[PDB]
Amino acid sequence: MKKYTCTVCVYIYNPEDGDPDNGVNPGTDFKDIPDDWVCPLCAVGKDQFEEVEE
Ligand SMILES: [Fe+3]
Repeated sequence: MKKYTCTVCVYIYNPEDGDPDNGVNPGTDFKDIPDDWVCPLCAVGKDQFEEVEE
């Protein structure tokens, strides 16, 4: 699983942490996050994220 970075703020989604306060368990792939999830810092949608290539 890849990290996905917000394109408009510094937030980085890390699958290992998930986003449990917003319902996303640890170990959740970015593609499986619910469609209405948003960036916890700037509130934009998943369509504004990019894969962090390795
Ligand atoms: Fe953001």
